[PDB]
Order: sequence, then structure tokens, then C-alpha cells
Amino acid sequence: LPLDTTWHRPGWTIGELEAAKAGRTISVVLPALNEEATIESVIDSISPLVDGLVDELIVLDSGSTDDTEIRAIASGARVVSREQALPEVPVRPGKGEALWRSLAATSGDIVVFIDSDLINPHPLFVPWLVGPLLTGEGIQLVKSFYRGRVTELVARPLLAALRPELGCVLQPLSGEYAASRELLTSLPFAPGYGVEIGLLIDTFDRLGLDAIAQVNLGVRAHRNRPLDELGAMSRQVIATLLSRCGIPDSGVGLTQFLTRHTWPVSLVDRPPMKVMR
Amino acid sequence: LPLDTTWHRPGWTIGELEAAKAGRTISVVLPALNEEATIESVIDSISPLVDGLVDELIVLDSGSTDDTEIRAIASGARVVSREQALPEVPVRPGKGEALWRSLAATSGDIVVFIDSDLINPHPLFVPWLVGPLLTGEGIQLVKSFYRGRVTELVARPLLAALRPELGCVLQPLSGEYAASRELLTSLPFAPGYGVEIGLLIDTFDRLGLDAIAQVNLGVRAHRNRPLDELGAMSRQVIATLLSRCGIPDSGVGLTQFLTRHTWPVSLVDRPPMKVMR
Ligand SMILES: O=c1ccn([C@@H]2O[C@H](COP(=O)(O)OP(=O)(O)O[C@H]3O[C@H](CO)[C@@H](O)[C@H](O)[C@H]3O)[C@@H](O)[C@H]2O)c(=O)[nH]1
Ligand SMILES: O=c1ccn([C@@H]2O[C@H](COP(=O)(O)OP(=O)(O)O[C@H]3O[C@H](CO)[C@@H](O)[C@H](O)[C@H]3O)[C@@H](O)[C@H]2O)c(=O)[nH]1
Ligand SMILES: O=P(O)(O)OC[C@H](O)CO
Ligand SMILES: O=P(O)(O)OC[C@H](O)CO
Ligand SMILES: [Mn+2]
Ligand SMILES: [Mn+2]
Repeated sequence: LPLDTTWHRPGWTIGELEAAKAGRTISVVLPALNEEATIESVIDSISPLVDGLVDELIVLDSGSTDDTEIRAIASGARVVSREQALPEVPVRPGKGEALWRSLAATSGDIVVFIDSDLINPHPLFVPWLVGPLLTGEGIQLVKSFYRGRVTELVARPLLAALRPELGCVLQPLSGEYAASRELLTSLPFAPGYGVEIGLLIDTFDRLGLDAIAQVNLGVRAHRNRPLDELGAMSRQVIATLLSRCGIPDSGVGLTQFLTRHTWPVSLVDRPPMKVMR
Repeated sequence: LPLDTTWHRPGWTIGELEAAKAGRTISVVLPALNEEATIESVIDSISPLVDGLVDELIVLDSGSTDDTEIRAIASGARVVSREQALPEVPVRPGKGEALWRSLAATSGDIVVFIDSDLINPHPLFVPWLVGPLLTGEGIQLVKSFYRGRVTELVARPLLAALRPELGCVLQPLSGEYAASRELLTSLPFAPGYGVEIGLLIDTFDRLGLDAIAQVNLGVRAHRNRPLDELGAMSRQVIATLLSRCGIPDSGVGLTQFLTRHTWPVSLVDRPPMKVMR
């Protein structure tokens, strides 16, 4: 593949990777909205790395109203609200907002994102993801893949239509990935569920494929959302993808008939966090 | 809805509808590719209308290699191959080809399409669909709806993005619909699975919503295809939708990793069947 792809279990040990840091730091961010059932398992999969390979782990709590925050705290995680991450700026809804704000609440040269709704995640996710950033050259972004309705019906076919160079990316919508701060604070952040696809297209347009790697995380399980919520997610993915391709989006939310309901869509990106410096 | 929508069971009787024909004829087309398990049930749901409300029923056999044709014949249906429908023109693959060719093998002023993979279809499908064409004014196209992964994730959200006026169409991808010959032979036909969405957008752009109605057919069951085949279907739907919206499509087929496989996509429409006159 024209895309650096690690097809089998990476061979790097935790101690090698740590040596390879060479003064660089690593932050881990778990965005979370109402994931009380899974958040503790995810934090626990990663907290053993802290003060070693990982210099920092935070939960970016994105407005949870369940026990996400208390359970995360009881697992020893630093929990940061959207408001605390960036208090001069009023909070908008959606995942992209949470991730963008997380840049202001972390200081790692490398930032790793892991969804907090994962079912029994491997403790090597973070080592496997930072590998190419640490030991490669010019890699600034690493995507995960795994053995994807929105992914297989919406994002990959749309990429084939409009950015076929990215056809080799197996899981463009993957919530597990790592990237340099220099890259992330230089890119705008799409709102809502548009954030991954925006980052991928923006990264590629700006640095080309050679700046991107992907690593196999094996098998993945997570919360299965209802079709209607996916419809809304897909709508936002489309809105962001069309925008990156110079195509005007109507700005009209998807409507569904159960009576009538209109879901929000946003055509507004957050600017590169750099301007907030 | 700005779209003429019949929300409950239509009240027209078969005898009223027949009276309303007023010299107009009605053709029914069942496109079929390897539907031996369901084809007989579908034909039988409709053949009682023949020589009455329905003047003509054909199965457009689209290259079947199972018992579709023999079973359809044994149910008393006229079976027409792609080659027989239009023998001067070599056959291309896909559904859109079959439907376009079916225009050459029928002569009804009204043409009704019904998928041949339906599980126990109602015998009133055809009466319910021709209703607005017979008793309305200016209606040239009638779509069905029902209580849709490609539909809900790809087509409706893309329509919301690019032709939001069509947001009120509940089942844009529905295989059950009827339209005037005058309309159908005036429109190009998208290849493969692009044919429905192309017809809807072309119809709207040319006649506006007032020329379109939709009728509730209740509940629908059909063959559930694997995700990868849907991926390919979605790719073609996207290709056709982008084209109708003036957006250049790469022409690159969707690739999937199981090793690598590329599915065909086509950017070539068939012209209005009128030019073949
Ligand atoms: O407003 C939100 C919505 C989600 N999340 C968190 O983000 C993660 C992913 O959200 P989820 O609802 O599980 O998304 P998915 O349906 O799995 O969507 C997939 O595809 C999306 C589009 O790229 C990605 O954003 C997701 O990370 C990816 O898992 C979860 O941990 C959530 O807790 C927030 O923090 N705030
Ligand atoms: O090359 C082909 C492919 C399909 N068919 C027939 O067309 C009908 C619909 O095909 P199907 O594979 O069942 O499509 P769906 O997955 O159900 O796709 C839905 O969405 C598509 C995109 O609009 C429509 O074309 C379909 O009619 C609609 O049911 C079936 O009776 C097939 O026998 C052909 O005749 N030739
Ligand atoms: O929830 P699924 O089964 O529709 O697939 C979700 C993938 O992990 C992300 O698109
Ligand atoms: O086969 P489904 O369940 O994915 O839905 C199919 C609809 O009838 C057409 O998009
Ligand atoms: Mn999830
Ligand atoms: Mn079907």
C-alpha cells in the first residue's frame, strides 16, 4: 500500500519506545460522553503507562450526566470538562469540540486519542499507535484499523469518489489515533462527528500520504448506536467531507420520519488551536 | 409535506382506477437477477390484474443463472432477456440497464417497476402506485415508502446536503414506483444501482416536486445483502448523485480489504430512450 501499513502485531517493546521518545512527551486523551459502563476499563488499560511511556492521561468529559466522571476519577484519571479545557471560549456540542479543546488541556508533543466506549481495549493500543511517530520519519499521523456501517457505506465510498488517493485508508473514521501536536494545532477541527475525516483529509492535502501511517489494533467492539443516530453522524461526515473537497453543502440537517425530526449539522470548523496562543 | 404524500391506505378501488385509465395503458416490469425464491410470489401478486387494470406484465431477466426464468414462465409471465428487449445494442451489467431496456420491451403509457426479490408483496402495490398517475394532475412519478441502511446513511443525508428540496422523499431508493412513459423515455438512465436516485433527481430538476407523489406500501421485506455488496451499491449511488449535482466523480471503484478487491463503478448514463426511436 502507498500508505505505510503495519499489518501484523508491531514488534517494538514498551522500553524501546520509551527510549525513542528522545525528550518528546506523550499525552493521552479519552473523550467521553455518557460512557460510565466502559470508561473504567479504558482508563485502566492505559494508566499503567503513566510516568513511563505516557506522560499524561486525561478524560475530556464532554457534558456527561451519568457516572462517567466519578468513575473515571475513582480510576485515578484527571478529568477535564469542556469548560475547563478552554474557559474563555463558550462550549459547543459535539466530539470535534471536545478533541479541539483537549489540545488546550494537554502539552504532549504527541497526542493520542482513544474512544472511551471501547469494550475491553488492549493495553498495547497506545504503544502500537505511537510506534510510527517515534521510530519513523515524517510520520505525523497514525490511524488504527481493525476487523463499520458509516465507514463502509459513507466514508470509504465518498473518499473513493472525491479523494481516491485515500482509498487505502482502511478505517478513516477510527476513533483511535495519534498525531504530533505541531500537526494538530495547525489544523482546523470539524464539528461533531466530522472531526476524524476532516483531520485525515486536511493532513493528506497538507503533507501527503507519506506523513500518514496505519496500525492494526486487531478486533474492535464498542457501543452499537441506533440507525437514526448514525444517520445524523453520516450527515455531518458528509458535510465535512464535501467542504474539504470544495463542495458547497446546503447546511440543512437530515430529517427523519418516525413524526418529523431534524438533526443538527454544522458547517463551522474550529480554527487551528495555534491562533488561540 | 411539499411533496404529495398519501399517508394511509389509498381508498381507490380497482374498478375506479380502471375507469380512470381513459385510454391510457399500464405496463408492469419486474427486473430480476437470480431471484428464483421470490419471483413466483411477486408475479402471482400482480398477474390477476392483467387484461384489467394492467395491460402488460413482463419479467426483465437480467442474466439470471438460477431457475428465475423457468419459474417465472411457469407462473405465466412473459420473460424478456436484456438482449431481447433491445437486440441492436450490446448488454451492459446492472439494474439501470435492465430498466432502460424494459422501456423498449413495453408500450404502456404508464410503466410500473416492482422488485422481484420482495417477500410476500401485497396484491395492491400496483393499484396503490398508479393511483396518483390516474387521478391526479401533473403527477408523472410516484415513489413508494414503507416502515434502509444505504437509504438512511447515504442517500437521504446526501440529498440533504445537495438537494434538500428532496428531503421529504422518505424512500428515494425504493424499487417500487411508477411513472409516465413520456417522462421515462425523456430521461437518461444511470447505470447499476444509480438508476433510482438519478430518476428522482432528474425528474425533480425538470418538473419540480409537484410532478412527484409518494404512496405508503406499508411494510417491506426483501433479500438482505452483505455489507460489502451494499458498499458497492452505495459507491454507485454516490457517483450518480454527485453527477446530477454537477460534481466531478473520480470514477474510481470502491476498494475493500478482506486481500484487495475493487468493485466496478460507472459514470456512464444511458441516454433518453427517445433517441433510439
Ligand atoms: O458529543 C460527543 C460525542 C461523542 N463523544 C465521545 O466520542 C467517542 C466516539 O463517539 P461514538 O458515539 O462512540 O462514535 P461512533 O459511532 O463509534 O463513531 C465512529 O466514527 C466517528 C466519525 O468519525 C468517530 O468520531 C468515532 O470516534 C468513531 O468511533 C465516544 O467515546 C464518546 O464518548 C464525545 O465526547 N462527545
Ligand atoms: O444487475 C442487477 C441487479 C439487480 N437487479 C434486480 O433489481 C432488484 C433490486 O436489486 P437489489 O439487489 O434487491 O437492490 P437493493 O439492495 O434492495 O437496493 C435498493 O436500493 C437500490 C438503489 O436505488 C435500488 O436499485 C433497489 O431497487 C432497492 O431495493 C432485484 O429484484 C434484482 O433482481 C437486476 O435486475 N439486475
Ligand atoms: O457500529 P457499526 O457496527 O455500525 O460499525 C461502527 C464502526 O466501528 C465505525 O464506523
Ligand atoms: O437491507 P437493509 O436492511 O440494509 O435496507 C434496505 C432498504 O430496503 C433499501 O435501502
Ligand atoms: Mn463508538
Ligand atoms: Mn432488495
